[PDB]
Amino acid sequence: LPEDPRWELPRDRLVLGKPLGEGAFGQVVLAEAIGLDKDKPNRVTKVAVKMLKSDATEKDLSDLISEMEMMKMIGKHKNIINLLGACTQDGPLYVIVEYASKGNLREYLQARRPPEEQLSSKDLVSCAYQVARGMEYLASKKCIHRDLAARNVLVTEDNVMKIADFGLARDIHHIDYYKKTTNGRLPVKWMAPEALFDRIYTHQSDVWSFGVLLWEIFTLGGSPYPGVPVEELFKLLKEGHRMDKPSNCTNELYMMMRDCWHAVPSQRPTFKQLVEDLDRIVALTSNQE
Ligand SMILES: Cc1ccc2oc(-c3c4c(N)n[nH]c(=O)c4nn3-c3ccccc3)c(C)c2c1
Repeated sequence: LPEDPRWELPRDRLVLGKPLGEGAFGQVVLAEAIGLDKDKPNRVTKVAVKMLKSDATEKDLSDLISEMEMMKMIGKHKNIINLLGACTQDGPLYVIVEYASKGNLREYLQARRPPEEQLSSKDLVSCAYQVARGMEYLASKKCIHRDLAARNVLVTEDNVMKIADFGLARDIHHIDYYKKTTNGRLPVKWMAPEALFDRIYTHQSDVWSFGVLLWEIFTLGGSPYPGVPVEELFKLLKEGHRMDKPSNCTNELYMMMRDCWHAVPSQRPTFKQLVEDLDRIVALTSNQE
């Protein structure tokens, strides 16, 4: 691998810890990084580290590198999972990014359903706002996420939402429409029709996915189209079906979901617009229920 001193961390400054997840991407572990900031060389920072599995191919390496390189280019934002450093020399590739201690947004919402304190309506709108803000930043850097969903939003110790996995390499022509998430759900349920049917990914199709994520927020981690298999989903979308309004959701916020699901991509709102609308809605939202 080519040396890049902008990002290199000596690997004896990385104390590897417990796993966070394994799969086709390799494996991710929690870790402690000693002297990340050159200012404080005696401070440890909890971080997450991605590395390759043992039986990993030359393409597997190339995908991890392009993911690291994409993060380098995109730059930093409060509401995305930021690259912190890399271990690339004399050993296995380690890609180091911010650690979000409260896990993904789907799990976080589900743990706070009434029978870990319940979320106020302002907490929920503010969650949406922060995700929209991350996507606004990513879109401004010309980044199309392609798999925006609550499972790909991570929550920090301080309840900050961070978009994850915006830099993954995907061959969209090799998507397995039938492949489930570890949770048993079908990622096709977050795709715009023009991405699902025609493989056309845009900022406008990420806005479609954001609408689904909004629905996940206000159902507190609900599963979209529960029990609906791929073939029937295709039919629903061909017919123009749209998910029902969640209970505990204003008509204004449901109108936002429906606009994100506009049949015509050019007529959906932009993330810039959604940020402005959500900002207005946060201010007007009662944190008393
Ligand atoms: C390049 C890179 C390096 C380390 C990483 O670590 C995570 C991550 C988490 C994290 N950074 N904080 N908090 C978490 O809960 C968490 N889960 N995962 C994870 C791990 C595997 C699959 C899906 C989610 C990603 C997304 C990642 C990406």
